[PDB]
Amino acid sequence: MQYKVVINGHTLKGESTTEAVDAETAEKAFKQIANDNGVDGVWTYDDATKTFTVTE
Repeated sequence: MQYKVVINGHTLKGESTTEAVDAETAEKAFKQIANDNGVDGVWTYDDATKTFTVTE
């Protein structure tokens, strides 16, 4: 399944996508991306669009 993270950061604004078997797998990948970029925000998940949002 095609999952996406929308990054609403103070400095970094954008999106990343990954193919994953489930949302738990995708989530762990997107949290590492946020960690790698120092993005520290609140996480929400929208399963209608398989999209995570992290909002700083």
